[PDB]
Amino acid sequence: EAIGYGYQVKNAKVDNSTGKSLTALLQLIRNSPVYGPDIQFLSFTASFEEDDTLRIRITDANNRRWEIPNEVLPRPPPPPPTTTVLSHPHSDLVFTLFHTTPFGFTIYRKSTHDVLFDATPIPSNPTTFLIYKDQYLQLSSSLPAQQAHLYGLGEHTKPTFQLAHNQILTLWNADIASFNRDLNLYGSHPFYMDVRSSPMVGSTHGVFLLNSNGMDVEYTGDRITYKVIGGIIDLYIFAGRTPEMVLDQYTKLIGRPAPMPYWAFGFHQCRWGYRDVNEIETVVDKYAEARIPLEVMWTDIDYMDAFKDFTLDPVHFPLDKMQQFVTKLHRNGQRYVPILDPGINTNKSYGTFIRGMQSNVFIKRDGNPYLGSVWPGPVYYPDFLDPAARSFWVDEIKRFRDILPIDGIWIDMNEASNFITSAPTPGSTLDNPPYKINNSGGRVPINSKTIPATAMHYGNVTEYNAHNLYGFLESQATREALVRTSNERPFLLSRSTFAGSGKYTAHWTGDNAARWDDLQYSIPTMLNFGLFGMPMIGADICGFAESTTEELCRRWIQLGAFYPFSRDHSARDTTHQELYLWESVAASARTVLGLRYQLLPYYYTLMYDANLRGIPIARPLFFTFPDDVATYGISSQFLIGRGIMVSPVLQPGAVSVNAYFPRGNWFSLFNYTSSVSVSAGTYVSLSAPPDHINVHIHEGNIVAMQGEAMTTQAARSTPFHLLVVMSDHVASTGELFLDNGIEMDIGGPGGKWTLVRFFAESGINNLTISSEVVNRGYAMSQRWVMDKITILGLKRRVRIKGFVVSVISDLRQLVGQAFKLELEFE
Ligand SMILES: *[C@@H]1O[C@H](CO)[C@@H](O[C@@H]2O[C@H](CO)[C@@H](O)[C@H](O)[C@H]2NC(C)=O)[C@H](O[C@@H]2O[C@@H](C)[C@@H](O)[C@@H](O)[C@@H]2O)[C@H]1NC(C)=O
Ligand SMILES: *[C@@H]1O[C@H](CO)[C@@H](O)[C@H](O)[C@H]1NC(C)=O
Repeated sequence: EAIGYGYQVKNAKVDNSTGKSLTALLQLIRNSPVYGPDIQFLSFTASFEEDDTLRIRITDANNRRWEIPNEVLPRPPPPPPTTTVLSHPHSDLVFTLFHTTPFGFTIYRKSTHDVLFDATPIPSNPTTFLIYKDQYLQLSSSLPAQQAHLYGLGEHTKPTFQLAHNQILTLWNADIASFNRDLNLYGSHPFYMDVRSSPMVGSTHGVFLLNSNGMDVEYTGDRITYKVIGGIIDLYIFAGRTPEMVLDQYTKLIGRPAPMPYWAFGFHQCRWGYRDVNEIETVVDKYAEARIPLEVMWTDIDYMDAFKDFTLDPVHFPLDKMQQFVTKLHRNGQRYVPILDPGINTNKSYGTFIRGMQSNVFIKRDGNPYLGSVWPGPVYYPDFLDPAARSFWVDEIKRFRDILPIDGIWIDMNEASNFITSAPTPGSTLDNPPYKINNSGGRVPINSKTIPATAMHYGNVTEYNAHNLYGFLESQATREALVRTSNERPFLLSRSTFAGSGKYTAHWTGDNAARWDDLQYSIPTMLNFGLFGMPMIGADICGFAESTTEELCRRWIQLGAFYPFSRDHSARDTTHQELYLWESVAASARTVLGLRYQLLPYYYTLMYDANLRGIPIARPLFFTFPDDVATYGISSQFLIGRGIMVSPVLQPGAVSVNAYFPRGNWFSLFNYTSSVSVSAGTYVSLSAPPDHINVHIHEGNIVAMQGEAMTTQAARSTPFHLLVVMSDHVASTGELFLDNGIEMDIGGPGGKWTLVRFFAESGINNLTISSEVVNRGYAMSQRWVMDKITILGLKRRVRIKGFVVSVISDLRQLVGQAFKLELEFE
């Protein structure tokens, strides 16, 4: 038989009133034995949530089906031949319903008529049809093959940021090592960005399927097809038209990226396998002696008593010694983060287990607590959809934190990971679904090495439907536990994630390997997570799995010192890879972390931007240069903020690197006399000696720097150096966000912040550098000082009343005080 026969439009109307909407009723043409029971009647709605966002919702007309709870991801509620057209006056998006047999729909741009999403079926081809079965949702759109450039649909390791043609991307949260290309990993993000090179270059939109079910997405270049194993179609189209606007629109829906504390941008050190407190103290001492900045010390499962949460190995990590250690860290302006797994060991003498059982907090199967296996052995999983489990979690964290101070939480293994696979429930189409997603690249059963689909959650909810939300839900609860036990802005690192997770947590690429391939892979992943609203992203520096090498680690710390989230972490069965162990690595580290720390106020500003507008910290070249199609395909370079570009060496033995430069003038942040000038965008073979990493700034930008220091605390009290890069084509601008570093609600009406804007422009005989201040209230309260300005991008020197570098010293200017500084040429 045919997979399905599709739907006809039974009726359709424009809802109207003050706010336009489109309601239709769809009817199944004919039933099919393949993939299970067809939903016979569908309710179809198209509606505008904002001017710039169109929502397509397709549900069973006669039965409520699974939807991501509004509590979990709050959002505006659903609305209450021949064609039916929907369009507002202030929207660029036009929706059309085609009463063909089977039916069709499209979304195009009012202005350019450029078709964004084209779900018109090819009558002879059911793979193009809308098919809607209880455990098989099929939705397909045609694409302009060469013109459509697609990004996202996480979480997968790929050598390219831009999605290659002709693949299947599987979304199903799984404990699969990120050193594996292509395979579905820890998180699921059913969002893609579609950048069009033509007809109007750089014109971008976003497409989001708000669905937590397992799915395959097939992308063949001229076509994209969702094949989903449950829930509903809840499809959102974001108008863009810039990439930054798409992410603004997307994060407006799924949640704005969480603020991060300033210290989170410090350098982080971890290792699986640190044997005792004395060892971690030694590591900290050795970082210090190496004059390598270290902000945060981390402890992996080693610290626990027999792999049990909320406990301390009484021999190797005794509480008194641990409290002394953390106290010393804090005294030195340093911080501490421990790991927590979700699995609660079933030990009878374990208080956490006892309290968990009392509050009935655990995920069940066939009416009994589901018995998983992880590091501690037999475990029970807290049901984070259960409010009682959330309280329990908060309470356990309170208890532990009362005894041992912590500064953040690392939540791991929260897919949820399971070292065993349970037997399927006989007869259950949930544990044995009619359509097999391409789990682990092998149509592996979904229940593989996780919690079975037939397991149950609060509100009679099946793991089948909720599985992809587990880590996300643990993140919510964990953040809340931190917020409820400290007034400081919290910090959370999560392995498993879902769309919206960024509102709560940072993420890292997981179990990567000490391989050159992986070094490179970190860049697309990093960029992807920006698109996913999770800008606080990074990869284990020098590689998690496998023993690293001096050269690899050296090149890794170089690159990694610019990850928003910068952590050295390693697996236990490997040679040690702390940065002080090789001299060449240490030297690189001091140089690159040096620059990172000088850039702290900038990264913090970028974090501010991210929370405000969803714009990622580490961004693609095409975010700043969308009109330059050469940048779409770049996967080995990236921007930090608007106009700084990092161009890493990603090959062994290489002492140069072939790097794309967009139009204009670019200046090395490591040596201002080094520059690159290209009249049109092109590759340049940059010199890249063993100790050197290429980092350049583009003309038209101002970045406010501060000084190097062993801690971020110390760094905040150093003088500001303003770096002004002049452009012949446009005024230079820049921005600096400052606050007390705890306001839970960043940049809020609470007002404990300032935004300083810088401006710079050349006259024919003079040069003006100036600043504007917002929230002078808070600004006038702060003792920040600018003592130096450096001016790049001019071919003549300037003074107070081939390229050259001008430097204005001894300024003694308060940052919080708006200034206008007049300079003249020589
Ligand atoms: C329940 O907790 C017990 C004490 O915390 C665990 O026993 C211990 O496990 C340690 C290794 O994880 C071992 O070095 C300790 O000496 C030992 N302590 C005692 C008092 O026996 C127990 O772990 C189980 O039994 C041990 C010996 C190993 O076989 C583990 O793999 C087992 O998990 C914990 N029970 C469970 C069910 O995990
Ligand atoms: C910096 O760059 C200049 C110009 O390319 C070069 O000649 C110089 O020796 C470099 N090193 C420095 C300033 O340490």
